[PDB]
Amino acid sequence: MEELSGKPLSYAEKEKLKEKLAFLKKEYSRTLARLQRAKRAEKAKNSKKAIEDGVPQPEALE
Amino acid sequence: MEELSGKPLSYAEKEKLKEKLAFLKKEYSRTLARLQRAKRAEKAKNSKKAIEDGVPQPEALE
Repeated sequence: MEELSGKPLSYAEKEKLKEKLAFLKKEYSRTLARLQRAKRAEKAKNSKKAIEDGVPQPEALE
Repeated sequence: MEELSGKPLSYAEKEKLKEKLAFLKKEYSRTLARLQRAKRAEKAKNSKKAIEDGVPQPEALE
């Protein structure tokens, strides 16, 4: 994948390019949407709970 | 490509997401730009030509 400024893009190069633009576009809209619903709303920010769970030894270097 | 609801994205999930948005964004601008300069201008489509450039045999081996 070398950025070569010269020869025109071929048919197949245009195909992979237009589906590139549409792929990154459709995912951008969806994944940015959910990113905003996470960070802006803060509905499930993980408030300071009772840390007493089934927590094991993180490493235990003797 | 999974879809986990309830709790939001983690710190590292937000990191990979924001760099995702910025990655696809910067490339989109650049690669769409050159796509337009190719197709709209038509400065070089490689016009109608003779096959005499040392054309390879399609299946003339047998």
